Amino acid sequence: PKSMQCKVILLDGSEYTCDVEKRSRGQVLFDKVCEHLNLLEKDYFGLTYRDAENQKNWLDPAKEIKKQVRSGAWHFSFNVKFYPPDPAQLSEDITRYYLCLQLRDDIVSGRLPCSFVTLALLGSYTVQSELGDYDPDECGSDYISEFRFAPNHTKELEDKVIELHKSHRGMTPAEAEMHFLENAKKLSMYGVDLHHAKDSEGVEIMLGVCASGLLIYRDRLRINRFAWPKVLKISYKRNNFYIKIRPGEFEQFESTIGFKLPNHRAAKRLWKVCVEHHTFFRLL
Ligand SMILES: c1cc(CN2CCNCC2)no1
Repeated sequence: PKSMQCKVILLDGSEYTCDVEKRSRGQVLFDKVCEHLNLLEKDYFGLTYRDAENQKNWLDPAKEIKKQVRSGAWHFSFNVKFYPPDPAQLSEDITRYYLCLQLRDDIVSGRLPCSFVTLALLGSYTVQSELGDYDPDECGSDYISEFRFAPNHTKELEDKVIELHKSHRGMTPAEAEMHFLENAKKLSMYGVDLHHAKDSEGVEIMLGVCASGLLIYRDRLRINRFAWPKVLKISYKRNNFYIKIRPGEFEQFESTIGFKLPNHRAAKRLWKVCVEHHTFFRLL
């Protein structure tokens, strides 16, 4: 049976290579990658691929790989798809490890904006987990030269990671990774997938998709949120995306709110990630 080579960029930046039958569903590849990673809490994760417009798309595990990658390479990244609001409730330390790896990339890429102090805190927990107790015999030198902590490194940031690293003596790796996540989960952009859009009056906005719902940034403020509980139906038509909201108490009619996306593929991609979040993070 005819196999296609698959390459997967792992969260540590390394490459996993395997073959799958060309008619394979995404689940087949995802299962191989998660087995490679010893990952059992798979529900939070996914593979991404890049479409012909260079846009990030989730590989639907329930659909054929060939019908998603189409004319592109069988080239994927392993990513967190659903950021858990409380990482302490994950059952396995290794799940929390992979989530830390994703957040470290979210921070360095600048997708996850972060104060100086929180960049230093997060960096100090990572160094504690991976290097263990601070070596003071080092006293002023750069044993952290290989660690990337921020979109922009400064000497002051490096100094602050080191000062905080000294304070974590005796902390074990899972402990350090749990403290990393306790800080990161509180960041206002934690787990927020951002999409360029316009409102019904043509004003530039960003739509954020996350556990808590659909966020609208009408300025550079979170000027609004639609919690998944309020949302009855998500749809797209042409370059338009719509959310149908349940009637408020005593109100006669539902409401439908409409957004303009950059093109049709961008409207469909937003609809798909909203439906997925709405299902995964729905009130039960
Ligand atoms: C679009 C897609 C991605 C994530 N991966 C997909 C697999 N190839 C490498 C990039 N980033 O922008």
